[PDB]
Amino acid sequence: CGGDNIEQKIDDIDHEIADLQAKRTRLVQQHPR
Amino acid sequence: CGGDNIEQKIDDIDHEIADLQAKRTRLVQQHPR
Repeated sequence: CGGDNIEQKIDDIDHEIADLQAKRTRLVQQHPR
Repeated sequence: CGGDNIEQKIDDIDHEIADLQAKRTRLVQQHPR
């Protein structure tokens, strides 16, 4: 009773998991040292 | 300037970047195939 209904919910997260990781890097570029 | 004022802001994100990644994996465990 769950083909990919879950795979869809995660795909959403995957978009959020990356958004954050991108915010950390950019901030690092501001202070690499 | 700032020293680590940025490093602190990111550390916060790092906690959020992981929170999401954890939600995706756990969900995967629910549907590995």
